[PDB]
Amino acid sequence: SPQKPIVRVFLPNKQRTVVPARCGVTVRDSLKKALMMRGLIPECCAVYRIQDGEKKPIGWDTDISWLTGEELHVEVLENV
Repeated sequence: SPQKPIVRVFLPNKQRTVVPARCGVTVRDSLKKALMMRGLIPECCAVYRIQDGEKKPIGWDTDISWLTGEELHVEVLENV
């Protein structure tokens, strides 16, 4: 059976996407599709992985297979 794990991200405005945890792909490329298919852009966003009530800001050049199957968050770089 084709076993391909996914990653549960949360896009701006309480959106959510799951993208296959590509080993050899940055969260940039992976979530790029996620945002780009949603009319959004990763450039004005950041990735986090929430542990025990704690936010771990991830790099877009970080590989998404690191965060395989974890719930990540994509928040808007909007200083308001």
